[PDB]
Amino acid sequence: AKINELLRESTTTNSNSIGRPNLVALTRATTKLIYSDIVATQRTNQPVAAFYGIKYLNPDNEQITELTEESKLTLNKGDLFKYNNIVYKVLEDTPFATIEESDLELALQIAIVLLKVRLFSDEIADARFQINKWQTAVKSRKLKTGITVELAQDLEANGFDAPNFLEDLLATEMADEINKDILQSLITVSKRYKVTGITDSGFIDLSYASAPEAGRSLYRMVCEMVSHIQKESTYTATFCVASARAAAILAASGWLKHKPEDDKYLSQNAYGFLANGLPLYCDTNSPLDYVIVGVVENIGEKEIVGSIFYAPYTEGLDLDDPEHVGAFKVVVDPESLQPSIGLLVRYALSANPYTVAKDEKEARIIDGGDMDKMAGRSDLSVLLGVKLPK
Repeated sequence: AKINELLRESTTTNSNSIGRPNLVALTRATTKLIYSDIVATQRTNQPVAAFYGIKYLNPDNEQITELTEESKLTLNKGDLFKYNNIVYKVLEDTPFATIEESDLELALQIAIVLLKVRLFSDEIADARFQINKWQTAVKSRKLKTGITVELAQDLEANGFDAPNFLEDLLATEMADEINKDILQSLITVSKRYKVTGITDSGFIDLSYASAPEAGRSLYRMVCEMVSHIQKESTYTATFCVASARAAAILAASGWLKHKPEDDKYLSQNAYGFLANGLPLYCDTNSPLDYVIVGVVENIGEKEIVGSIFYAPYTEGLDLDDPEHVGAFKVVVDPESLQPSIGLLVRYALSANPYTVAKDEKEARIIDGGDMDKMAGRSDLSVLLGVKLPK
């Protein structure tokens, strides 16, 4: 029976000796429901997972002149200067003169067009990035289903109307647990928004002073966060996460559309595609009414750019059927007069230690899964708190 083959396949370690169809199937069932996309996944086959992530920061502090409002007035022909990490060269004496624009950046942008200044890259270069490698213990979550094997057995027989419901039920329970761990870690790890007084005297309120509109105010907020992202790290947000209220209807008024076009590329795990384009995942179960904007990017086949790293455990490719089986397993619950069902769920789930640990020697004192320490600084994700009506 399904339940049985699942127990006996789950008992064997190293999934390369014998094929395990029920488990592969159940793994495929589970992985379809996990919000992988919003985390930097790195499979692991060790009791301790090895993570790798890249990140940078504005250094330097010829001493290239940083551009300021009163700095631009002294620049002469041949002077070097930099703005937003990019260094320019002056082609004419005292530029920005004929430029009436009062906004610094804007002025500099039309300064580029008028050939007044020019970008500069004219011989060894510093590190523009920094690969970090750390380790966290892969956790072993044990979930009591309450389902006796007895039921799970007659459930097959008494289930002509819903063939592999057992599979769906389980896949659903493991996925939910991990999706919970993820959403939870992102809310705890992600940074806040710093717009004039911690988002103008408390993290933006859009209720009392707001009509039941199409929720434009919210969407605008999201765009600014996407900019603020590449503005502090050139990578380009890839995802969004919101509340069930803040998204299921609020932004769902012209700015969120459940699937733009028939299979136009979007995981059915994503609530809807945003007017902006980046996919949005609905939290539904978190008591916040908040929105988070992050990026999960990769170099090659490895996803090294993320707020949260996910390392499901693996016992190796089924080798009978190409599939990493190990992260999910079914066991028996020994705490019951009637044998129940237990789901073994193994995976690491860390943050980048180096989001706080300055030196490499400090990294072996603080842990990435130390959700207490990582709380606050991530940069690759930003959370916005929201207050809505009823």
